[PDB]
Order: sequence, then structure tokens, then C-alpha cells
Amino acid sequence: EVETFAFQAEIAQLMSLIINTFYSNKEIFLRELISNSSDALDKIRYESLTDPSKLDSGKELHINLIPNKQDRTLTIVDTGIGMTKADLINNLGTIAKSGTKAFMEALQAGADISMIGQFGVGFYSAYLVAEKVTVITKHNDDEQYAWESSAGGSFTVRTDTGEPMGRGTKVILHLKEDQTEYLEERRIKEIVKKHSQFIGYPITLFVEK
Ligand SMILES: Cc1cc(O)c2cccc(F)c2n1
Repeated sequence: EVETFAFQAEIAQLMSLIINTFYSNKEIFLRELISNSSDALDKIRYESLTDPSKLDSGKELHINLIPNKQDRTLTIVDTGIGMTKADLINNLGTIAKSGTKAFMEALQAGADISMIGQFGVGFYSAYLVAEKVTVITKHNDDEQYAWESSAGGSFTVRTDTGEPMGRGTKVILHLKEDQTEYLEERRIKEIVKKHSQFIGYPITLFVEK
């Protein structure tokens, strides 16, 4: 059973701006998604200080980067707090509304797309390099869900029957045809060193076979 939802108007316009604007500095998508993972890991770590049982679903706090040339996907996995169905459908969009309005005002005043994270909507920079984004996520208080969107104004949510995750978020970037440089090991290493070198969790770059 797949549910289809319309993005809020303002988030749809943000997605179209990210997809349609000419802007060559696309590599910042990775810093933004790693920042998302770090924030999610911070959150479950803090909550575990007063309720250790929140780590029964997994004690390790880490980030994995997994390129796949055969599928043309780059996957960012973290064992953070995860997202609930209400997060995916309602809560995150409510936050992204005011962040989008502020980001677009800043752009018209002279800011550039690389500053998207200062407005809390860095997740959407995934569409600099991805034609489709799939998010698998499991929060301690909810079921495992798959969220998916190819932009165009709509996203889907369903219950995920795939391999159980324990706790956390997997972001699967289905890369655009001309963006395969981000499946190369040396390229990913360069970007992580440049933009994410002080992240407070182990980042493991998987090698392909
Ligand atoms: C971090 C983050 C922020 C958002 O607005 C999202 C919206 C839909 C799905 C996501 F995974 C999201 N993640």
C-alpha cells in the first residue's frame, strides 16, 4: 500500500529551483546530507543519556557512504534517531516552509545555493545530483518507512518490507546520468575531507567490487 502526497507549495518551488538553476558547485549536497546524519546521531546520543534503552535498537553511532556503479546510486546510511511517519508527512515540511521562504529571500538578495544549510533545508540539495531520492528510516517509536520523490510536486510513503534497519536513516540517491563522478572513491574522499572533516562520528567510505 503506497500513499501519494503533494508537497507543500513552497517546498515544490524550492525543489524546482534546485533542479533548474544553473549552479556548478553541486558537491555540497554531500556535506548537507552528512550534516543531517550528524544531527540525527547527536539527537539519539543525547536522548540515550537519560534513557539508555533507546540504544537497544543499536549502540553504534556511525555514518556509511556506499556508492554502487551498477545501480548508479550513492547511499548515505546513519544510525541516528530516525524519522516517524508524522515527520515524513507533516513535521519536517512544517519546518521546511519557513526555511524555504528565508532561503529564497536570501537568494534574491545575493546568496547562493551553497548556503542552503544555513536555512535548515539542506536535505533538498540532494536534487542537485539525484533524479530520485529514496529514504528508508526507522525511529524507535514507529515502523520502518520508505519515503520517495522524483520531485514534480509529489512524494510517496509506505511501510518498508525490506531488510530491517534497527534504527536510523538510509538516503539513496539515484544519480543523474551526468553526475556519476560522485560514485568515484577519490572524488568522495576529496569532498569529505574538504567539507566534512570534523564530523564527530566515524564516516566509512565503502569500496565497490
Ligand atoms: C533531514 C530531512 C529533512 C526533510 O525536510 C525531509 C523531508 C522528507 C524526507 C526526509 F528524509 C527529510 N529529511
